[PDB]
Amino acid sequence: RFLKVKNWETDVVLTDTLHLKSTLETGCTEHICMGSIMLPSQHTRVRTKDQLFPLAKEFLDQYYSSIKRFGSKAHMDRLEEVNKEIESTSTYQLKDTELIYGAKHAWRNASRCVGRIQWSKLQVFDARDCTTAHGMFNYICNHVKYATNKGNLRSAITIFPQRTDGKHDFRVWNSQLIRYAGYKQPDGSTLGDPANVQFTEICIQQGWKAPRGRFDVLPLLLQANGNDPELFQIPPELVLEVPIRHPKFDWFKDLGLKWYGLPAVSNMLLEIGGLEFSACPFSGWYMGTEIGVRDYCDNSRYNILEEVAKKMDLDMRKTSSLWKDQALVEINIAVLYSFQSDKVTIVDHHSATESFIKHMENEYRCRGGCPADWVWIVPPMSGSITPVFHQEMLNYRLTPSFEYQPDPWNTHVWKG
Amino acid sequence: RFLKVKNWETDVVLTDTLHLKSTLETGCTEHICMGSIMLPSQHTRDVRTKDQLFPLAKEFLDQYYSSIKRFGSKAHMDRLEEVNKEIESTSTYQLKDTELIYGAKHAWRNASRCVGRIQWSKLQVFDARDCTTAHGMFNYICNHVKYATNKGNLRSAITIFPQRTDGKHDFRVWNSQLIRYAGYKQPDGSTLGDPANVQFTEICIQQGWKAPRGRFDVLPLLLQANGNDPELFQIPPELVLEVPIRHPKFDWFKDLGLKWYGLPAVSNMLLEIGGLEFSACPFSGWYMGTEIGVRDYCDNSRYNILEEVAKKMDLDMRKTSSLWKDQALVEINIAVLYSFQSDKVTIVDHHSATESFIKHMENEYRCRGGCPADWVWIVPPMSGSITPVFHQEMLNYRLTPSFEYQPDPWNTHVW
Ligand code: HEM
Ligand code: HEM
Ligand SMILES: CCO[C@@H]1C[C@H](CCc2cc(F)c(F)c(CCc3cc(C)cc(N)n3)c2)N(C)C1
Ligand SMILES: CCO[C@@H]1C[C@H](CCc2cc(F)c(F)c(CCc3cc(C)cc(N)n3)c2)N(C)C1
Ligand SMILES: C[C@H](O)[C@H](O)[C@H]1CNc2nc(N)[nH]c(=O)c2N1
Ligand SMILES: C[C@H](O)[C@H](O)[C@H]1CNc2nc(N)[nH]c(=O)c2N1
Ligand SMILES: [Zn+2]
Repeated sequence: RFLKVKNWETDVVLTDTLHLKSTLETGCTEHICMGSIMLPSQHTRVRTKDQLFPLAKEFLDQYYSSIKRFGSKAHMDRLEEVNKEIESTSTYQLKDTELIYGAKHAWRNASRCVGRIQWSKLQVFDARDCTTAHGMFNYICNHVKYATNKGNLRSAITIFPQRTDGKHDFRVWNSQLIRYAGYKQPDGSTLGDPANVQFTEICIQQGWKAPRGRFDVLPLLLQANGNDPELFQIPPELVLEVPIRHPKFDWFKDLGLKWYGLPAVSNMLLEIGGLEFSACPFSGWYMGTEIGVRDYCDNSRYNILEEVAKKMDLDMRKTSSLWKDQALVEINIAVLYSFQSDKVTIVDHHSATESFIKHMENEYRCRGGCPADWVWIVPPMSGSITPVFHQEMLNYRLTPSFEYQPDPWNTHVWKG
Repeated sequence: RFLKVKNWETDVVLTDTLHLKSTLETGCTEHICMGSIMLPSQHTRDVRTKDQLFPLAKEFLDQYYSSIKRFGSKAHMDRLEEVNKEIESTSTYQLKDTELIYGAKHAWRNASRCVGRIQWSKLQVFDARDCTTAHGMFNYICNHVKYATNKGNLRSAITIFPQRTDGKHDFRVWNSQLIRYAGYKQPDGSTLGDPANVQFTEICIQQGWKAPRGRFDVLPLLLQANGNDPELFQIPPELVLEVPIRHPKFDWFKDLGLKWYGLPAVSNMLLEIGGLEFSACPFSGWYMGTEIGVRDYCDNSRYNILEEVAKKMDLDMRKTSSLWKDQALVEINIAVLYSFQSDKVTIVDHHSATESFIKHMENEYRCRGGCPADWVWIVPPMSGSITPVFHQEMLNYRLTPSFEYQPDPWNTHVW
């Protein structure tokens, strides 16, 4: 059975057969659509031999298909090897080549990611020999240096040892490797990034001496083998930052703003053939709107729309003057201008969505489909003047995948 | 099974029990979400046999009599058997006036893609079920337009023409909206006017109309009654309220020679109440600013004026990363709102309307147990994340009475 999606701006129709290879669940039913639920039960993540060999077998069939060796002796011996390894140890180990394929395909299968045109070029760093938090810090420093590359950003992922019994998890407690602190003042206001207030407090309680500035890079909080997490400060020479100025508005620099160059997600779970890699930091480069729209202008974030509009001397009395819309565009112009001027890799939302449509059509041609989550692929500003807005998209879950997991401070059993 | 939606700006959590009363289907399964498909088969609508018709009536009458706190009462059971008897004999049935009004209001209440539903109970229902000819349809539609326009003080309205019988005597308004601008192919291949209406504009000519071939020519009405060939009628221009578009800061904006009509009046949908199908049911309210400025003016496959506006703003149109499209987009939408407001024609900006919708959701969850809502359509086509609906989880499910899509009649008419 086949399915069709249509682009209502260009009338291009594509045919999806890939959804037939879908295993996980969306959360929807015939009678309700959960398409706009942030964390459906099925996108989040303690696993036994009963269900593990079929998950391994399915992954290995995919793997040997991709290398044009399905049904080979290499394929069958690998299955036997994994079979024997599971029933004898209740888990198994991925070969290097399998891990690389798996991580690339978890990105390829991330239906909420607009940047997937680049999926085949992920640099995979195997840190499965890591045993301590100090070792984790070292791998992460090397990741940040490699990915940053003096502003010429490169996609990378570092993969720490997989889950075993759930009591020896590796976890990076930060949501991103590089993020600014948030401090709730007694008067109710917030200094810094309001999204990071809870994590900042854990850091301070774990012993972090906080500078209490508006743009303090948080320390790494790293958990190895289920032990209590430990604090580490990233060397500042490794944290590339960009001061934000505007090409026409000279007062913009006086707003005191800056952002870091490297977006590096560190709290997701990487699932490959049933194995769970609970610490797998990955990084790429920013789409301008992620900073200029969400980070700066979300009411629940830095929320600088007011002061930018103030300095632009906009009619702020009534919403119908669209002062919020006007200032939002200016802020995003400045983010793109600052990054490009410092030769730090960045992509605007017009270029990124255009690339994603090309990627998506190619994936239909050569793969039979491309799972995609319209709610997340459409940019948070200027939606209908980008080509993804008019693009029908089929959302379904393929593995390998990145999954959400609970925040570790809510589940950790403290040693003391 | 009693589902919850969270707003990630406010942490407000609502509990949805209304979805359990859902009858129709979403297009999705547990293996694939079709939440971004424009028209899944379920959202479109051939005989309705005597069988499935009475359950559909009972369900509707049950919620109707519940809403007036007379569920399981004298009048309720009498109406049930009355409709039961009329279906048993005539193979259809006729709604009381009160049930028609309730049905129309609730089809709007249940339109999960409509951001404007906070106003749902104020709908003015015009019963046109006594209409028999296109000239009579024209009369009802002129009265609708005049009532809804109200010299700029727009009022919500729907006019309900006779329900489908055997599918051969169908009432249809062939226009997609009562008021739309013509669109013309050019010798050099471009397009004058509105490209979405190029085919319809040619049907009108290729069947009688003589086009003035301007850039904003109001289309004639093409009205089909009882299944006959449709007939052309011109809406009296004095009934068509238009707004010239100028900018509050840029004097040159006036020179662009833009205008738009004040009355959004959708005329090609199907209204379903208690199993009965109302194939001609034009309804109208008032615009949200971005419908004109973002989609009508700046869609590539529409008027597509971004280029010209940015040129007159002397923006660096060399690279996409100058965000010249975004900057021009905001100015256009400022102009639309400023023009409408200056001319005292009702309009709402996307900040006000999405805020109204959150309040509406609050109200529906409090007094009804939920509110079906389609995030893909509710979030405005610009400035999405600086509006509260962007951060609002919404559950999408299909309740009846409802508005549904139907085929374009010229693909179907026994000509
Ligand atoms: C290289 C440039 C990249 C760009 C421009 C990009 C852009 C984006 C954007 C805009 C989102 C939407 C989430 C949000 O706006 O908060 C997203 C989501 C996501 N990205 Fe990418 N991304 C890139 C690279 C990567 C890489 C290297 C990976 C993993 C190897 C990745 C995995 C994901 C995943 C899993 C999500 C979905 C998160 C979820 O399901 O909630 N991305 N990306
Ligand atoms: C009074 C002010 C109103 C406003 C501001 C408003 C706004 C909107 C908007 C912005 C949409 C999205 C569709 C698009 O972007 O083209 C929509 C959809 C819709 N509106 Fe409303 N509307 C209003 C009144 C009404 C009324 C009076 C009715 C019927 C009684 C109605 C029925 C619908 C339906 C059925 C849809 C969705 C069609 C579908 O399912 O695809 N609306 N509305
Ligand atoms: C617990 C609730 O979480 C909710 C969900 C949402 C999480 C947002 C999010 C989660 C991810 F996993 C992720 F990868 C990205 C993409 C960021 C990114 C990554 C890379 C590599 C490049 C690039 N350009 N951008 C964003 N957050 C607002 C609150
Ligand atoms: C044939 C292709 O179909 C695709 C689908 C899509 C459908 C467009 C559409 C269909 C509706 F039913 C509807 F109600 C509206 C809302 C417009 C409206 C109505 C009122 C009363 C007030 C107001 N402010 N706005 C829009 N259209 C772009 C092309
Ligand atoms: C393919 C996609 O569903 C299509 O572009 C939808 C997206 N959301 C929309 N939202 C509104 N309000 N109006 C539309 O026409 C659309 N079009
Ligand atoms: C409720 C809703 O699902 C939530 O706000 C989503 C909407 N779409 C999004 N899209 C992107 N790219 N990033 C987001 O965080 C969100 N948030
Ligand atoms: Zn769905």
